[PDB]
Amino acid sequence: MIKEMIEDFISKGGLIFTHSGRYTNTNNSCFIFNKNDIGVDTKVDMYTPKSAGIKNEEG
DNA sequence: AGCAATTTAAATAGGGAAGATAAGCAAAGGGTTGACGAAAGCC
Repeated sequence: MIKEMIEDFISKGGLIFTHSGRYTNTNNSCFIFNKNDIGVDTKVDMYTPKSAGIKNEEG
């Protein structure tokens, strides 16, 4: 399910971003979602504390 | 005690043999490098 997942994300810290300083330093935790660069094939990153979240039937 | 000459021509061709093989092993490791969240003493 997808809504189940979006809400699983929201019960947690719940950040979706296209740019971050988390890659520069893992202790940083700055997450930035730019709106202008979202396109058809724009890959999009997300953050959860310790990457938590349930999986689907396909894992 | 330096003086030692000039031109001219330097071979055309025919051949550079194929047949064989070119190992099989067994190794090639992991040891550290984790940030948030949550109890839990402690100024």
